[PDB]
Amino acid sequence: GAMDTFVQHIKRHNIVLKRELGEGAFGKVFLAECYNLKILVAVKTLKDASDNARKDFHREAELLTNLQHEHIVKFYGVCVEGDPLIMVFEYMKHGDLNKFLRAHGPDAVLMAEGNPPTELTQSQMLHIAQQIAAGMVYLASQHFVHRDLATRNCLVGENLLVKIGDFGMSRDVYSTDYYRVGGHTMLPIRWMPPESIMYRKFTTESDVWSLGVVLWEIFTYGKQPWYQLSNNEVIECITQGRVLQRPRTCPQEVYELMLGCWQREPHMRKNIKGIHTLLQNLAKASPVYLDILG
Ligand SMILES: COc1ccc(COc2ccc(Cc3cnc(N)nc3N)cc2OC)cc1
Repeated sequence: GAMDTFVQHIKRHNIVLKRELGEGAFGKVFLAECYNLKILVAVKTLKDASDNARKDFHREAELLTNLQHEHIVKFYGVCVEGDPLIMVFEYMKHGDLNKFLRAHGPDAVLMAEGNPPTELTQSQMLHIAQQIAAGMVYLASQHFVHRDLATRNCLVGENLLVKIGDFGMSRDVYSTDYYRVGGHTMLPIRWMPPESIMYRKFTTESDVWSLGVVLWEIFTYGKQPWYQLSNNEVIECITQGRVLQRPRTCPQEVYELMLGCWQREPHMRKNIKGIHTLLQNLAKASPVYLDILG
């Protein structure tokens, strides 16, 4: 609504930092407790920054305050009373989707020492996929371009609820999923289309390509896209027109949906609304009802 345009400010007393979650692109990310909003939250910090860096922090808060949807990680507001500056987000119960997918994969089931996890079902994969596509419909409606859509950037809550966020990790500290394109910028090439790699053009359509890769991650239980390849080999495949293989178990319509995300020409890719409609329909016809363990 119109009120979400205005950033909510939070009192410093109401935030208690607990532990570091990882190094972010502009500062440390912490698990914290938040009172009068106790609940667990994740906070992004900005320590002893310049005037321009603090200006950018408020501009990012003004962007996020207005992105509020059922399938978008909740932004609660900021605290700029002291140093560091703090951005507050919800801390989801079941962590990141990439870890979740791997924890429910055939290998995790086979290697479990005690009580095994349940292998993620096709119905559960469809349910996760439709929620991510729903969040992407919302972000496109807001003219927001994500640029780093991947399962590691999705979070899982209770009742297999899934939301899209962006941890915004330091790409220099954690370089596994990033490549220094042109020797200049760290970018997530394995999830990117040819125009984003070659011309650094990011749009709703390059996010659609990434969504296709996220569907591939879901149906492969969180495997790294193009895991058989070096970064330079990945770039050669993407720019030449080779595609990720069909997951062992995937509805054929779902693999064809992925292929539709991977059209070389951005304007010829499947439209986000259509992707969401198809996944929503498949998920409703194969609902989630089995218990999920481990
Ligand atoms: C564009 O809309 C956006 C909405 C939210 C965000 C912030 O995203 C995040 C902010 C913090 C975290 C950290 C985090 C880790 N584990 C769990 N369990 N919950 C968390 N919170 C993860 C995030 O995304 C995966 C970025 C963009």
